[PDB]
Amino acid sequence: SSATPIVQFQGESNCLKCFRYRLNDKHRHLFDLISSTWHWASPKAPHKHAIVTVTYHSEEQRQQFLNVVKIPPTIRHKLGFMSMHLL
Amino acid sequence: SSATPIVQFQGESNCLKCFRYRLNDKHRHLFDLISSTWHWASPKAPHKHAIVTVTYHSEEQRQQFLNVVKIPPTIRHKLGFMSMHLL
DNA sequence: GCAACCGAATTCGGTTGC
DNA sequence: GCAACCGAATTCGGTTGC
Repeated sequence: SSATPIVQFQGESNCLKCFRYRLNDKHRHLFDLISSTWHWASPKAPHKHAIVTVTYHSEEQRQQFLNVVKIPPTIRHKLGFMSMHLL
Repeated sequence: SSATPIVQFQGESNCLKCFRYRLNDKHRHLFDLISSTWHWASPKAPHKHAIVTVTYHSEEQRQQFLNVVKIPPTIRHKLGFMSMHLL
């Protein structure tokens, strides 16, 4: 299974931004990588929300993160995988 | 599988942007979704290229896209999957 | 914690000039 | 067909101020 465990977060772009910041400088040790704030940029789309991806050294560690971390009410989340080599 | 075939493109953020525009374009019928231009914000961060993700209604169609499309020399690419319900 | 807010920096769609 | 360029707009790291 060449997955990478990740979590996608969606909500108003600014609050997403500061959430990242906070994650960085309080919970650095709890995950691997973290995206800038993106959205879907085609016509198109599936939804209007900004997005920030976070990645993890393992499901077990992705677990430890969701226990410990306080997710702002204003932003919703989902778990998934992306191919590990896209990192 | 509940994977989504995708392609990730990396290079200088502007040229990436205009590539999107053109794709939109031009080759609208040749893929599903397309990201704004993101990067990793750490580091942690594996490289400092901007990134744009593209998604596809199927591998077969992801194929048809890579045949037809002219990828600027200045930007490199990779194939993968999310997963899927993250769209 | 949280997000509104700060100015400085970056990216936006779109266009035009190679 | 590329990306430098445009002026307008959005995201940036941080830092209050509740």
